Amino acid sequence: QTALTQPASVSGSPGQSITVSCTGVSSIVGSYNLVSWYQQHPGKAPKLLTYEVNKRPSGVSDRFSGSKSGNSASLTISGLQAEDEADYYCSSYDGSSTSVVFGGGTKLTVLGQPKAAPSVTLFPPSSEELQANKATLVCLISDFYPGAVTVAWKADSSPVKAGVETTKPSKQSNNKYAASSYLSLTPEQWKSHRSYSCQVTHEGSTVEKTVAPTAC
Amino acid sequence: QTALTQPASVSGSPGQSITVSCTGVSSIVGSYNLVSWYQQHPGKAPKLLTYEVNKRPSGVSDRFSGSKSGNSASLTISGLQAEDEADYYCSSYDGSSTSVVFGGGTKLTVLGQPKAAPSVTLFPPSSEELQANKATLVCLISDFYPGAVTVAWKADSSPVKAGVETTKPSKQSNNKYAASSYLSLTPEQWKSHRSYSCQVTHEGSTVEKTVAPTA
Repeated sequence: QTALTQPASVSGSPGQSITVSCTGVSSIVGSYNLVSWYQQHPGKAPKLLTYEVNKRPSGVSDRFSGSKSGNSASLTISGLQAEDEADYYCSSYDGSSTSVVFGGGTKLTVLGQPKAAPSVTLFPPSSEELQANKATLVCLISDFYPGAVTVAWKADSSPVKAGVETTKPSKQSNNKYAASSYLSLTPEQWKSHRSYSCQVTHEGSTVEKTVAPTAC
Repeated sequence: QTALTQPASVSGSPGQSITVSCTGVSSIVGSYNLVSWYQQHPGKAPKLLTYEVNKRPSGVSDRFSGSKSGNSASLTISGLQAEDEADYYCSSYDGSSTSVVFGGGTKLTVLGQPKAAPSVTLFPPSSEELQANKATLVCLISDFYPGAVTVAWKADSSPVKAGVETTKPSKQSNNKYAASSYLSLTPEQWKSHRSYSCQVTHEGSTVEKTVAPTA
């Protein structure tokens, strides 16, 4: 399909500025100046950042500013924040003349954020779950960056080879990542060991938590 | 509140037809017939399916059809196939901003197995944690399909809205989804109430689990 031309990807560190270009904006018929920019976070609708080249909707940060020169338009994001990681699109044209044409999208990554080791919280099966003749351990992994981790489980000190499901890391509201790993056991297996452990490895460093059956 | 509104999620089986609707097209100034539908697969730009209500650009299969009736516009997909599983956004031209405005999007699942309500398991803060002056609650939500849920927490009888995080559902080894919602509180806060509750809504039906301090 036809699109306005953007770079495919851009990247910068917190506090920096990123300028995203968009070529092909000139309207054929007439001389329209109807260029807009949108921000799209994963799984959410695009949000309008600027319109009519350099107007901003209320609510939108003045960190976002639009410009145009001839057949090129530009979005400048100043004072970059981790939350700005998203895809950005330009658009141009009336609607009915040809229509509106969108850019191909630019993916923005914010590099140079600080290393954040994971917090690891380990939960044993509750007495309530054991009343249902089942047992689940949950290893909550939170506040880490970058967003990649590997999880291993042990029964006493031996590797667990079955019953483990680990979720794909998701970026949360503080721009750090979270994931959970859960291990489904029978109450026998649970009671048949002195302890179980969750080992989380992030950026070559391992964090480990252990938990054991209980009385009261 | 959002110029254009569509259902959060819908599902249909292979072969059948499904319609997704957006309301508010008539209230947008100068929208005329400039209503479009977009399909978006993860990691990809949105693909235009229909424009000028019912026109399809090249490449787009005639299984997709757009219509409009008053303040509502709809996308109908016939002979649903697997590849149609995606997010779908309606949009309209918006004379007030000389820009396009989008609906909130609809996650469409093409059912590849029967629906399955979530298993929900709720855990109280562990002893180790309290000792370290923290009190996280975790509401584990697993084996659900389609992969869409909504989570609300209750302190005692009062809904809660602070210290809550929920991960994006991820597909697990049995092709169903799992996510976890954790509520981060102080031991005091934990201590103060006789109950906390985790309420998961999936496919219009809400499931609840409750936990109470040890003892």
